[PDB]
Amino acid sequence: RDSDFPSILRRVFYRPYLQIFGQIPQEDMDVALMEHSNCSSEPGFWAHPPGAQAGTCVSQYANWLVVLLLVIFLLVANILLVNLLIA
Amino acid sequence: RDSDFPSILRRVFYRPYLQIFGQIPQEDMDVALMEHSNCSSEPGFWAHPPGAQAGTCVSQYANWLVVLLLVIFLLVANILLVNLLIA
Repeated sequence: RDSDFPSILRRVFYRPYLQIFGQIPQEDMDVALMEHSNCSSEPGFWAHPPGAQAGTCVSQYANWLVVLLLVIFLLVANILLVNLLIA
Repeated sequence: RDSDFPSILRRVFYRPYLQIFGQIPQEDMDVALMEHSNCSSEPGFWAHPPGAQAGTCVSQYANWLVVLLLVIFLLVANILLVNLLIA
């Protein structure tokens, strides 16, 4: 719900980039590690990340999909691309 | 003692997978880093992990074996398999 252009760019480029180097902020992405709260009037369920620049609260509709995307991204980036560069 | 199917799957696949990328939650596996407590009526000794999805409390019967398995897993996965893929 931050929806701020610098914040959006941060979460879109900087954080995924840092994940390539072992900086994985599970608390800011996984709903199982956050506190459920009714932050937003919009329908649905929401959770409150503790991170400063992680958004005030994030939707938890399909969070297993976010975790799956994190798994695939870690695989590809950390292992496949880096080893391909080494080769 | 969570013994919940999503939680079991999490601890069986997601956490070991993330350990490949430097996310090693020693506090949730090593009993030396946890607080001893009599959570469960079942006989034995138990400790209380601080993790949210680490189980309410874990047995500490042979925890040196858990640490040894962690050592072997780190070795194999992080070093041997990744370097084999590079080769």
